[PDB]
Amino acid sequence: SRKLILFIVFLALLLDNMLLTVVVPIIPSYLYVGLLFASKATVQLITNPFIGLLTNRIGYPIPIFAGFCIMFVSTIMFAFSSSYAFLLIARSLQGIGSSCSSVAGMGMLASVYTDDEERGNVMGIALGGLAMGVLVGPPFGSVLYEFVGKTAPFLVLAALVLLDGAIQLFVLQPSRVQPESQKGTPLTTLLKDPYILIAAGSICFANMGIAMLEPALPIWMMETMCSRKWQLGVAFLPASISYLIGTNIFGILAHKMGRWLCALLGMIIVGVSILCIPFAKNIYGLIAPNFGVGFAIGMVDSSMMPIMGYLVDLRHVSVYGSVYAIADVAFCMGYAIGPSAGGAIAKAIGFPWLMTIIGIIDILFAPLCFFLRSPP
Ligand SMILES: NCCc1ccc(O)c(O)c1
Repeated sequence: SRKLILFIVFLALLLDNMLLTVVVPIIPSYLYVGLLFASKATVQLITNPFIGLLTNRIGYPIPIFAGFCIMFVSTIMFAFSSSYAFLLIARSLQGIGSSCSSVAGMGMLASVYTDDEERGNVMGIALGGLAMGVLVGPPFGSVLYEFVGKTAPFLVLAALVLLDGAIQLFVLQPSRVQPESQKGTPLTTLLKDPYILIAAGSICFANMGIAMLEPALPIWMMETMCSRKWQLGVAFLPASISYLIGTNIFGILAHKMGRWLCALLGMIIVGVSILCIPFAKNIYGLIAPNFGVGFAIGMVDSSMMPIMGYLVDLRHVSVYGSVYAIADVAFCMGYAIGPSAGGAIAKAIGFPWLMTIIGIIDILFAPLCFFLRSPP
């Protein structure tokens, strides 16, 4: 009965991304900024290598329970605060707790589900938690902020975090410190690998595309089409639905089509969709490209996590904390400098030129995935 561990990392990923998206609508209205948004991803980027090394010394359960303790503290602090410095502290602590949760949970999943096919099948479900969290965050925050009050969403999130922590105490039971049997191959050796670098680069560019697309699209919309506020929110919904669908189906479907081919087609499709986005004239023209973008990115992610796990087992020692720290660093890098660089480029040159450059880069990087195919 290892489904409980899958349930733990599903809930930790779900609740963490629920808090990530509930806070974004509330903070600007309550306060009145770029540093605060990027503080979570920057701090999480820095602590990823240290969590990767710490799991090899003491194991996964203590870092996981510690992640819940940091997330619980961050949630209560957000609800009770009202100052900018405390907001920075809380978001930075979430960045630390999210790093712990992501790295330790992914390593524990890779260490519990050792089979190659089952690993991808369960990582699809686990990555579905992120998509569900981003899907249900904003409406949850909106309703509890509308009716009950400002602190109600945070208090309900804290209650769910307490429930999650109690389940963790019952199942994980972080009572003693247990070191891993073998050393894990230091980060310097792994960063010299060209195949790990190719997989990380594909993840980084695919996610950096959407990282720039998401905040830069409403500004172009409100000037080109003069769209209503409700449309600005419901226009990106196809991407979030298609991400869930594609992640959950391609977790199983990528092993038969071939992980390299699924990643290659994902990069090609996301590049073509990003290239066609500037040609749209209204929301109905934007429905299809966003669906394509979400589908392709789900393809890339659900094909590229188990490939990272496979690469460490194929030519290095089977210890997953450091390599999944590398993968998390790849994700955070796109989400840290994404919005600011995107805004700078879209101010220097047009939004269509930014979209064209992103699409061209993705299409040109796409053939690099050919080297990821297995020798036999
Ligand atoms: N790696 C997750 C990429 C992603 C998918 C859907 C989203 O809505 C989003 O903001 C980000």
